[PDB]
Amino acid sequence: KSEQLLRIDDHDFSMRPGFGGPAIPVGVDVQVESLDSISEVDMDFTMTLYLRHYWKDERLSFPSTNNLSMTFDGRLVKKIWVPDMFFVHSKRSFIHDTTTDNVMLRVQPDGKVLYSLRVTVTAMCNMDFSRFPLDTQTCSLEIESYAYTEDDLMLYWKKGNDSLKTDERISLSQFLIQEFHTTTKLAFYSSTGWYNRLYINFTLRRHIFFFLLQTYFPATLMVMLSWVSFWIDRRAVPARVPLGITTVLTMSTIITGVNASMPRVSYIKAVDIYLWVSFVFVFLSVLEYAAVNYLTTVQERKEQKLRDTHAIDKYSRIIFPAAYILFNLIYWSIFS
Amino acid sequence: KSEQLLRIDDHDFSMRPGFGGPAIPVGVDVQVESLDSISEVDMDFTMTLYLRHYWKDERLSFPSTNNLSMTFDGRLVKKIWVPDMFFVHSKRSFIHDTTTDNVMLRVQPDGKVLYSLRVTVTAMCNMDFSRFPLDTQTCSLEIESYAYTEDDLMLYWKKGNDSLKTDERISLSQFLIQEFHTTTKLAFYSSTGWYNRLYINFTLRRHIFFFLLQTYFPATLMVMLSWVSFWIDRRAVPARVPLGITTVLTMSTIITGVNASMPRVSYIKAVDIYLWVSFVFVFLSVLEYAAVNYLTTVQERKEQKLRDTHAIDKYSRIIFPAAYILFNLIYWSIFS
Amino acid sequence: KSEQLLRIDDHDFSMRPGFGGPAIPVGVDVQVESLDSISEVDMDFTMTLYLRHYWKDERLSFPSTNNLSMTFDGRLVKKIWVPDMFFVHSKRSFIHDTTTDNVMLRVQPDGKVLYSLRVTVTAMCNMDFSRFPLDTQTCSLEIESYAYTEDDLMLYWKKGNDSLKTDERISLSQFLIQEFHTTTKLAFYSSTGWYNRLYINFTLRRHIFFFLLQTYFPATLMVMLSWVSFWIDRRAVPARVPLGITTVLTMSTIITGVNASMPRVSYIKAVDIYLWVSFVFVFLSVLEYAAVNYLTTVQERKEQKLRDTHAIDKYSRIIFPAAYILFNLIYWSIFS
Amino acid sequence: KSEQLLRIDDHDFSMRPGFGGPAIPVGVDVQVESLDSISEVDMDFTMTLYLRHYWKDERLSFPSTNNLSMTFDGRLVKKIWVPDMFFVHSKRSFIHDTTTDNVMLRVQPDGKVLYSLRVTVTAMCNMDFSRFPLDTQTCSLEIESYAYTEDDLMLYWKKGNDSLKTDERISLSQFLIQEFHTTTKLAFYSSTGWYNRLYINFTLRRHIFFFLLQTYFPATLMVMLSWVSFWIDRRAVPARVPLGITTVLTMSTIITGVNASMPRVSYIKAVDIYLWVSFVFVFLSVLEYAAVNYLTTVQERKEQKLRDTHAIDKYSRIIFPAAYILFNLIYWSIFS
Amino acid sequence: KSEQLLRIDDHDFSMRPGFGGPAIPVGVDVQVESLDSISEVDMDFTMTLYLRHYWKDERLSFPSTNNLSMTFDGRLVKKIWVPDMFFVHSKRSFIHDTTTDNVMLRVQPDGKVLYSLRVTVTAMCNMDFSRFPLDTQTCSLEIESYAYTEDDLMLYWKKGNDSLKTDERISLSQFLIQEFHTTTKLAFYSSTGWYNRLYINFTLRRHIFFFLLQTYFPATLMVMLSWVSFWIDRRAVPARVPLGITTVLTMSTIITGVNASMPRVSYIKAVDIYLWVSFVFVFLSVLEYAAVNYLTTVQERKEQKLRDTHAIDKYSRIIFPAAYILFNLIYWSIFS
Ligand SMILES: CCCCCCCCC(=O)O[C@H](COC(=O)CCCCCC)COP(=O)(O)O
Ligand SMILES: CCCCCCCCC(=O)O[C@H](COC(=O)CCCCCC)COP(=O)(O)O
Ligand SMILES: CCCCCCCCC(=O)O[C@H](COC(=O)CCCCCC)COP(=O)(O)O
Ligand SMILES: CCCCCCCCC(=O)O[C@H](COC(=O)CCCCCC)COP(=O)(O)O
Ligand SMILES: CCCCCCCCC(=O)O[C@H](COC(=O)CCCCCC)COP(=O)(O)O
Ligand SMILES: CCCCCCCCC(=O)O[C@H](COC(=O)CCCCCC)COP(=O)(O)O
Ligand SMILES: CCCCCCCCC(=O)O[C@H](COC(=O)CCCCCC)COP(=O)(O)O
Ligand SMILES: CCCCCCCCC(=O)O[C@H](COC(=O)CCCCCC)COP(=O)(O)O
Ligand SMILES: *[C@@H]1O[C@H](CO)[C@@H](O)[C@H](O)[C@H]1NC(C)=O
Ligand SMILES: *[C@@H]1O[C@H](CO)[C@@H](O)[C@H](O)[C@H]1NC(C)=O
Ligand SMILES: *[C@@H]1O[C@H](CO)[C@@H](O)[C@H](O)[C@H]1NC(C)=O
Ligand SMILES: *[C@@H]1O[C@H](CO)[C@@H](O)[C@H](O)[C@H]1NC(C)=O
Ligand SMILES: *[C@@H]1O[C@H](CO)[C@@H](O)[C@H](O)[C@H]1NC(C)=O
Ligand SMILES: *[C@@H]1O[C@H](CO)[C@@H](O)[C@H](O)[C@H]1NC(C)=O
Ligand SMILES: *[C@@H]1O[C@H](CO)[C@@H](O)[C@H](O)[C@H]1NC(C)=O
Ligand SMILES: *[C@@H]1O[C@H](CO)[C@@H](O)[C@H](O)[C@H]1NC(C)=O
Ligand SMILES: *[C@@H]1O[C@H](CO)[C@@H](O)[C@H](O)[C@H]1NC(C)=O
Ligand SMILES: *[C@@H]1O[C@H](CO)[C@@H](O)[C@H](O)[C@H]1NC(C)=O
Ligand SMILES: [Cl-]
Ligand SMILES: [Cl-]
Repeated sequence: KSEQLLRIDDHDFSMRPGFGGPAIPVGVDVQVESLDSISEVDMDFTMTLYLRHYWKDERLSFPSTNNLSMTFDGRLVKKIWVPDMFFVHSKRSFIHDTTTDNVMLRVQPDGKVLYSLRVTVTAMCNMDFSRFPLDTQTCSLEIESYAYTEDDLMLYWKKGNDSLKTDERISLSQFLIQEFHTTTKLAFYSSTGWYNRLYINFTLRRHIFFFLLQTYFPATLMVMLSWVSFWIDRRAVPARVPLGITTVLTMSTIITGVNASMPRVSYIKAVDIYLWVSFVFVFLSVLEYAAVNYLTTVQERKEQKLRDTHAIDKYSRIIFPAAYILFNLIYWSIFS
Repeated sequence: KSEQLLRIDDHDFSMRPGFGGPAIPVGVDVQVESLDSISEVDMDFTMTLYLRHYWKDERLSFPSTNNLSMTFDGRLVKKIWVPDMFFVHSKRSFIHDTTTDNVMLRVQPDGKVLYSLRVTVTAMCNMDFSRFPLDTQTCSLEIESYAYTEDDLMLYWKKGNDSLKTDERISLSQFLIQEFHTTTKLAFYSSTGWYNRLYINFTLRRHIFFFLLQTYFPATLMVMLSWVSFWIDRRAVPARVPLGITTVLTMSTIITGVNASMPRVSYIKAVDIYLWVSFVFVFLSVLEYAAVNYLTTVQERKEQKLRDTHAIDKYSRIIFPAAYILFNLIYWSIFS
Repeated sequence: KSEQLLRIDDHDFSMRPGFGGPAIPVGVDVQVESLDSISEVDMDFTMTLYLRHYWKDERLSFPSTNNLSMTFDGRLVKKIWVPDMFFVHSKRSFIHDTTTDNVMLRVQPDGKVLYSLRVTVTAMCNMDFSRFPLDTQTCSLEIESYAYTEDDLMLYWKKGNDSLKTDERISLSQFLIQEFHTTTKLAFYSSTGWYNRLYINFTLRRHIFFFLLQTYFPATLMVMLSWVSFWIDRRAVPARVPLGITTVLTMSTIITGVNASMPRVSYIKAVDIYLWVSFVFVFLSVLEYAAVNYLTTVQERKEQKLRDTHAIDKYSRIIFPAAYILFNLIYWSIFS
Repeated sequence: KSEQLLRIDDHDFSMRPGFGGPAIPVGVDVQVESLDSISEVDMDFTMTLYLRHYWKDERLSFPSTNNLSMTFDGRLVKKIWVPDMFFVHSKRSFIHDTTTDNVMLRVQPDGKVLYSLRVTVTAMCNMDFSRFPLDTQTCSLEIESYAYTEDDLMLYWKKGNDSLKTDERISLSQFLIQEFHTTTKLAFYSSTGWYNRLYINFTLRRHIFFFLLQTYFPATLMVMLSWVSFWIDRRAVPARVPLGITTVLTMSTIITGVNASMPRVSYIKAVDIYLWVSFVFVFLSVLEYAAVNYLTTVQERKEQKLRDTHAIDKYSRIIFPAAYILFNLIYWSIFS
Repeated sequence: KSEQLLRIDDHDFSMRPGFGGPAIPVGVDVQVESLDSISEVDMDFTMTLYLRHYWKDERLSFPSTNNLSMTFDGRLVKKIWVPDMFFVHSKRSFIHDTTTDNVMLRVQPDGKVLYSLRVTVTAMCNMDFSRFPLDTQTCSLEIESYAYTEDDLMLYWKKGNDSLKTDERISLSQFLIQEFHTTTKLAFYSSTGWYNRLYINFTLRRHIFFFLLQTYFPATLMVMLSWVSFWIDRRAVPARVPLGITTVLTMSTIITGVNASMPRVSYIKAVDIYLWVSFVFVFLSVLEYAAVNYLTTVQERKEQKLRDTHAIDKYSRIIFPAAYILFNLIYWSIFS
């Protein structure tokens, strides 16, 4: 029996190696397989990865006439000591078990142990949508020991920045993934003390041109279309009035459709500012012709009682485009 | 073997410590890690937290030449007595088990025991949306012993109000979280008797300006736009009629879009009152010109058979804005 | 050891108490904690409740010098006999297990046993939406023994109608819950014989005024608005025609929005009848002016070749409101 | 002990009864409790049912002084041989376990065994929506032995067509269920050989009148409304043009709303053909007046340079309704 | 006992057959039962299949007087060595267990072993929607040994390209499935070394005519309808202006409805290019009449101060259709 080469019953496997002495170093290597999905409303993402641990235990040394190693499955985990790593700020996770548990153990003759498992984890990531759709989001994944402090277990990246590997075909449907790197930081808990924590960082970006074409283009086109009425004769009321009211209706429908296709985030974003400024512009373009018509009627009635182009249109033709251009300059300087 | 230092087989671990005597005090400390999501339709929220228990058991005392403690994992839980806390008014919950069970046990030489576990719980919270979107909701989380009454187990916060800690980056997408505090209350069950219950309370608020801009602004703009027709000559029927009917259509589309983006709550809210009052105003603005046109036609026909501005417009120009301002004053005094 | 006071190994616990003799009575008490959700499309509801069983077993009697009882957790269930209750016409259910199994056992010195557990169950409930939104739905929850007939196990409510308790704050977002009561009925299975079944009944109702305001008000307003054209001069075709066609468009949009916000139930309801009758009314209001215009053109052409208000408008002004009022009377007499 | 009456340890229960001889007959009875839901997009349905097996085993015979039987729960399944039935072409299934496993075993003194369990199963069902909403779908449920061929296990319906029972109140929200019957067929696998398979068949139908009223009625009404313009004077351009363009807009909105409420099936159906033919009709009704207006302008200009009803309208008034009636006749003859 | 014919306790089943010598060949056969669903947003698909393994082990040989084999269920798996196959780039998977585990083992007298199980797996598949709806997607399923390299376990298709079988009625609601074939490729891992990987490839296609009719037809019809105004007299402003603005509104509504029914993929596709070019065309058709009207007014005013068809319309009638035809030619040459 292979388990009789390792004196399992001659040692206590409820304690860490080197109990009572210096802490044992444990190295961690991570390979990212894929990113499953990302949820903006709940602010989380799902990742599938390989987790590997490296440590040495003299109690597992066995004699041999060569340098061959022994490989064991997940059934030997319950009989030996293994590190109790867990993912910080996670919501749910599981280990794949088809067609059997995806756990592997390799033991060297001198006691070096490799422990590898395949896991899927969902972790939280706070996001800020104030600059949507020009926002940038940075999410991280954290790994920490649960019950062992820095005095008993020392956690580190085995090969520094080379310990993280990513798949060549990792991608997201609506996001761009970039800038993968690893960092470490010490965390303190008042109940037990200090812990070592490992981080995996990456950055997310959107496709700007899609949102520009879908949102900013129709609003600008409708605003420029609302300026057509300034070049129409003031005497054609049944042409000036329906044009303005239908432009208002079209802008309202465009705004509603754009809102219906965005994530349900309940605070003001830049796109909302742009759309409502456009709506205000169309509203003012309607009030302008209302005032022109009233003044024309008053003047005609006064002339009849006593017995060309209106200046308001001339000034509006210059003022409205200049105001819109100034607003666009300020907006795109603020939001880059 | 570490388990041979504790005389497990020499004691009965099916009974609580101090059986037959005074009740044993048990202290509870809670650290809130994050709030996962909140559902308005089903009236529940999801929270992830750390739960810690403190109690003393003389049966676990072991001799030692120093003051070092022993740490055990979840496998020792089944061999000793642990408190049976459960969450009241919960719908579903689970304990994380990646890469292993997130359960820790620490035993002091004098018998003091610390029992900590990481859990995710979904709990109910009744909500009232009558004052939406100016509503305020208070939700709580309750912890109680399942099988032990106050005569056998005494439950309390270990350090009073300092026993609750919250993460610095806890937030919700569409809500503001504030006013975390802890309270206790005794509960009675006729089947068994009195129990001690612990509470964790917090308050939720919305973003008012977003809803104001998205809902109240377009309705007010459309109502003010409907008053433009009072300044147009009564003789231009093909300009007065289409303007009113298109304003009605635009208001209807705005109301439908607003309803489509709100939670499916089937009772009357303040926003509905505002929108339908606006719809009634636009309807009356159409009936007014209908009456003016009919009266003008009647007068002209009578004059022809026998062979300026209509007073209704003059009175409407004053009455409609005054009525709308009065309605807004009353509404915003009632709903603050 | 507490389990050595009960002669577990001296008795066979695979058979019911009193085997070979009269059936053993078993009492059931239910406390409803909350209603989680209700699904109209799938016709089911979710409930969380406490289930308690009472029975006597002489094999569990133990000597004592006082009248104290012993409390055991879920681990003793597998060593003794317990009733095998199950929920009839259920889809899915589970027993909560955080932080441990929510199962309690209390044994009296004379052999009386109390068995309590906390369970969540999803059960079917057939619904009829013909009278929507004025429909009333009655749902029930059923409890029955699985393997024991009335000859071996007699099931009953322990305290009659007092055996059902409900939480003070039980509520639903879009429904009103009322009339909780308990009933019993005998059921027959040809494979095994008769069984005793217990019922928990309740009634659901909606909020009428919300649906009235959201649906019936806009349709009536649009129908009344379509009657405005009968008071406009027949000579203003560019005012009569666009008004009618835009009214038809507005009614169509209102009907589509109302349909988009209702549950996806694929058969005719009362609200559909109301909306389509309104649509037919607006259609006829357009055909009426078409006929008036054609007749006016024919008369003018005939007069020119040979070389006031049209009666159709006068009759329509009376006929249309009277027909609509009669339809409303009949509809609200049929649907109350 | 009841298990000592059956010589469990004196026989090998890893082999089927009658090993090495003729195959053992096994009878199956099924009672359908309810249909939970049906998914058109994923093409599957969910059913809850009772499954019963009948077979004889001489190794379970026990002496008795009467004719009473012994009932055992799910714990005896692991100690005896039971048939390994499974559902073919299923996606997911489970056995209910509240408050315990819903498994029953009854053993007669002569060795007859009844094995009953309650199960919920989701099975695939290919559907064809070409004739939607006049389509008819037939779904089936299949039961087969997993590891035993016809040479070792003979599977059949115990009582022929009487072995299937259905609940009196089984129904679906949007479907009609009818024609339940049972059939058998032999299946061949090249790896192992022939198997016996059992079928449960039923048919699904929709509610025709609901879809007719919701879809075909508005399209026909709009098409008939588009013919009104042929009776209006050609000299009223501001009445002819807006009517046609608004009719086109209304038809487009109706088509979009109808598409938004149908299942997301990506191929052409009959309703799409009807709606797009109607759209083409309205388009042609607009081109007709465009041509009439151009011809009238040309004629007037020619007459002025040189110095009644247009025939196109007269022919259109007859041609358009006749063409639409012919199309409806052909369509309803093809699609019945 | 059947398990006593196989000397289970006389051999170590923790090591592979032929340990220390040449690698053991293992053959794999796959039968695809159905495709459950496909998700475009998350880029994955679900498949149900049968997995079979073939290998020889001399340690399982048993004496017999004939050539009959022994069949064992899933309970023997834990006592013998079985290959540890797993699915690469999968997200979740499970093995069906109703009414029992769907695992079968057949052992020949000479030691040949057949191991078959029924599994459901969800796997990732990167997709590109740039050419939507004319895109073609190729997805694959990968099988690899977890812990054994090519030096210890040699994995191959048992019968080459005949080892893959597919159901006759496999289909998808919105996709066409074709070109099933099998390939192999060697993969390298720096931690352990080389592995053998098996592939199952297939291709997906859409229904072109449905998307054409739903999207390209209405846009072309609206663009052609916008050219009607070039044939209308320039003196009818209340007919030219509302037609153009309503055409713009109709195009906007069509674009919004089309966007609302497509998968939420956030980058530019071909259909978007087509729709926005059409929108630009309608915008230019409105600017053209604006310019014509302004020029006509200027000319009339100049003539009055001093005291036929406009050329712009004549040139537009030719230029606009030619430009649209050229754009369609270029677009359909680029996108085929
Ligand atoms: C947005 C709607 C503005 C309403 C018109 C403002 C009332 C001023 C008015 O009518 O008095 C005008 C004064 O004209 C101007 O002030 C020219 C500047 C135009 C500003 C418009 C951008 C009376 O006209 P008149 O005495 O003939 O010059
Ligand atoms: C909302 C629609 C109201 C319909 C018009 C009311 C009919 C009264 C009418 O026409 O008689 C009017 C009386 O005018 C008034 O009462 C002035 C007050 C205006 C109230 C309007 C806010 C007849 O006109 P006249 O005899 O010339 O003054
Ligand atoms: C105008 C002054 C402000 C009104 C305050 C409304 C408070 C009344 C209230 O909250 O009880 C409301 C009733 O609301 C209304 O009466 C709607 C009025 C319709 C207006 C447009 C047609 C309770 O109704 P409900 O919860 O559905 O039982
Ligand atoms: C819904 C559309 C009805 C179309 C008009 C009906 C054609 C009858 C017609 O034009 O002949 C009319 C007869 O008028 C009437 O019958 C008065 C009753 C009005 C009924 C309308 C509710 C011819 O007009 P005349 O000979 O001048 O009276
Ligand atoms: C769908 C739009 C059809 C455009 C008009 C067709 C051009 C033919 C034309 O204008 O020449 C017409 C010929 O009229 C006809 O052909 C009568 C049949 C009407 C067919 C309409 C259904 C010229 O008018 P005229 O020489 O006065 O008869
Ligand atoms: C008018 C007479 C009735 C037509 C019967 C259509 C049967 C043809 C059929 O089912 O094959 C259909 C083709 O349908 C059409 O041709 C649509 C015509 C467009 C009309 C409006 C533009 C098969 O198409 P598909 O399943 O997408 O491959
Ligand atoms: C898309 C909107 C184009 C605006 C009109 C362009 C201004 C040019 C203008 O008005 O000067 C025109 C010149 O006409 C032309 O250039 C004929 C070509 C028409 C090109 C239109 C496709 C002045 O008119 P006229 O001196 O009488 O010829
Ligand atoms: C007219 C001739 C056909 C155009 C072929 C477009 C191919 C270019 C391409 O695929 O790269 C596209 C760019 O598409 C456009 O330029 C949109 C043009 C807007 C037109 C309406 C405003 C890549 O863009 P993206 O994936 O978002 O980085
Ligand atoms: C390799 O194994 C041989 C035994 O076969 C041993 O003598 C030698 O020292 C080993 N070398 C290393 C580097 O482990
Ligand atoms: C790892 O590489 C990243 C790449 O930017 C760098 O920021 C980081 O400092 C590096 N860390 C170490 C420990 O080398
Ligand atoms: C600490 O441990 C020492 C033994 O090393 C013991 O003598 C001393 O009393 C302990 N002190 C406390 C406060 O426990
Ligand atoms: C805890 O602090 C909260 C803060 O408002 C207070 O309301 C509550 O009374 C305090 N309770 C105790 C026990 O101090
Ligand atoms: C209560 O317990 C006492 C023993 O302490 C016993 O003598 C007495 O009979 C009991 N009474 C009842 C009602 O059980
Ligand atoms: C229980 O109370 C309800 C209340 O209406 C009543 O209908 C029912 O008959 C009662 N049943 C019994 C057994 O008292
Ligand atoms: C019924 O049981 C009696 C014993 O009580 C036995 O004598 C008789 O044969 C049995 N009959 C049948 C039909 O099993
Ligand atoms: C069972 O009844 C159905 C009812 O139509 C029939 O079609 C079928 O042939 C019958 N089968 C047998 C075996 O009687
Ligand atoms: C078949 O079995 C017989 C024993 O019944 C044996 O003699 C013969 O060799 C076997 N043949 C093969 C091909 O295994
Ligand atoms: C299997 O058949 C496919 C069919 O196209 C072919 O492409 C492939 O090369 C074949 N592979 C082998 C190993 O025959
Ligand atoms: Cl006009
Ligand atoms: Cl619209």
